[PDB]
Amino acid sequence: FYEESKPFTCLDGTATIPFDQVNDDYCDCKDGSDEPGTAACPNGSFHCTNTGYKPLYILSSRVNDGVCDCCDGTDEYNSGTVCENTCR
Ligand SMILES: [Ca+2]
Ligand SMILES: [Ca+2]
Repeated sequence: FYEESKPFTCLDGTATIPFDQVNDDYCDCKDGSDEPGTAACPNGSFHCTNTGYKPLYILSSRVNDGVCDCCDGTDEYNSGTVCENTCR
């Protein structure tokens, strides 16, 4: 058996971490590139896929803040606010 855990490198080259530190809700990269799906980095961005319509990027601090930022509502996945799809 071959152990592939080839690690993640921050898009800014500042650190190399295992992929278990990617979206682990703690900021490990100065550019925020290890936490695209959480609110952990102060300078990160969350991608609103908005399937079928124009995609948007929001501040990471708006992920699970209880406010509906993406028209698809995907920024609110564990906050208690259930967002409706308003892309149309
Ligand atoms: Ca992390
Ligand atoms: Ca939000």
